[PDB]
Amino acid sequence: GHMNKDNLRSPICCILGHVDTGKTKLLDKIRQTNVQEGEAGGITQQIGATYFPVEAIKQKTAVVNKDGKFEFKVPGLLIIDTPGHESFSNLRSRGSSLCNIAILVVDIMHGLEPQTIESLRLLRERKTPFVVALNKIDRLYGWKKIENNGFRESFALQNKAVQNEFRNRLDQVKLQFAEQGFNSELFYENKNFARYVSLVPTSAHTGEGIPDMLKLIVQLCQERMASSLMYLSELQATVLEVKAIEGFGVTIDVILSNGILREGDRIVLCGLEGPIKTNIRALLTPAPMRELRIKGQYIHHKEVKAAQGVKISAPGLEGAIAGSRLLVVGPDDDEEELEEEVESD
Ligand SMILES: Nc1nc2c(ncn2[C@@H]2O[C@H](COP(=O)(O)OP(=O)(O)OP(O)(O)=S)[C@@H](O)[C@H]2O)c(=O)[nH]1
Ligand SMILES: [Mg+2]
Ligand code: NA
Repeated sequence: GHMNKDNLRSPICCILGHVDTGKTKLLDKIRQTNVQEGEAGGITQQIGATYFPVEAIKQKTAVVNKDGKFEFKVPGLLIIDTPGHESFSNLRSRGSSLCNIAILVVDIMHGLEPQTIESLRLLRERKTPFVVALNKIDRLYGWKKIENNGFRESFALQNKAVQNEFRNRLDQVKLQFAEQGFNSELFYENKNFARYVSLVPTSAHTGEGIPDMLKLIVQLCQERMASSLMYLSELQATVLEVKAIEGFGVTIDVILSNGILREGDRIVLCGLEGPIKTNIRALLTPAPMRELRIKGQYIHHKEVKAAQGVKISAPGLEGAIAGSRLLVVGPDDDEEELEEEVESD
């Protein structure tokens, strides 16, 4: 009686890939933001999270669902951005641990690179369903764009030189995946999603292929991800970062992976001075489709259902530890037991 339309969960998708492959730029094109331009050195140094309500995903896939026949079943999707720079393997591992499905970004002009291989191992270890965004197609020489088009509609319009270049680069990337033990196919040439990795060509600059990628991730959620993860179960939450925010004191940014968090909840998490026990005074999200990791305006909530990226204002968070689990003390819980439990992992 819990696997039904009244208990749906928004799943979590991680975007992984080698440095400078376009992971942040793809998310900026989806959000209609400019986070990448605001990063020092254009380098992502923190895990990001953006929530997409299913209404926005429907709109942003309309050009590859013109007849309206694709059935959306998820309520929304939380997408996690991760660093590609070699020095952030800990945050790729943390992000991957949180996700239920993933996009692996490959620059079509460079193929598989060391952090591509690292990310592929993280996904395989957790049996995470994924597709590959073969990004930067606009760098094919003579590429002719239509902004935000479906990949097939745009590829049909390309000259013979571009089609040959695309095919050569696609074949090279397929060979590299096979050398790593993965069979792969262009996503409309793929007979089986499970058997072979789907490859979806994209441009974060023109937006082409992004509708196809969004449709594919929704299909991964509804068709490949364990069905139990489409529905809410016990609370799971993880601290990402500790940030002082004007008006809200020292706050924490948290991925709520499962269950429901409520304003007023008694929470326990790891701290530098020992376990922190406190009460949520404000339970915040960014606006839809805006990054948790960028300071902005916030929406206040009495409750937030998973999965979401939230900011919590509460007394006593100064020494909160990134990576900590976060537990909610229920009526029959022993608070000291919960303390021992967050510090045990
Ligand atoms: N031509 C072209 N350039 C792109 C595309 N996607 C990203 N870029 C460019 O590549 C550079 C890196 O993009 P960025 O979004 O920072 O990658 P990233 O994967 O997030 O990088 P990081 O967090 O691992 S350091 C930027 O200059 C961006 O404009 C694309 O589709 N086409
Ligand atoms: Mg980035
Ligand atoms: Na970058």
